Amino acid sequence: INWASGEDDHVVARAEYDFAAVSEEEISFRAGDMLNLALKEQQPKVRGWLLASLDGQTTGLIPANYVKILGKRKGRDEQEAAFESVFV
Repeated sequence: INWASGEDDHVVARAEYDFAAVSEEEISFRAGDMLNLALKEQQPKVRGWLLASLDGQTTGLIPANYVKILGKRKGRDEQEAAFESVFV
């Protein structure tokens, strides 16, 4: 999964809050953690969730409003905007 590793273009986000997964579909993270997100083109429609990776291999759902979207980064609506904007 090349967006997860950052081999492909991907979105980067910073967790605002701690989050413990309650199902296997979800991934845990801590406030301040950096995650890679699928591009909007690869995002599933699950109200209140986004597809992300903490570890660069494992993917799952995180609550959209538990992270700050920082922008699109090249592979080696305030939120809709941030998904198309460039990461510094």
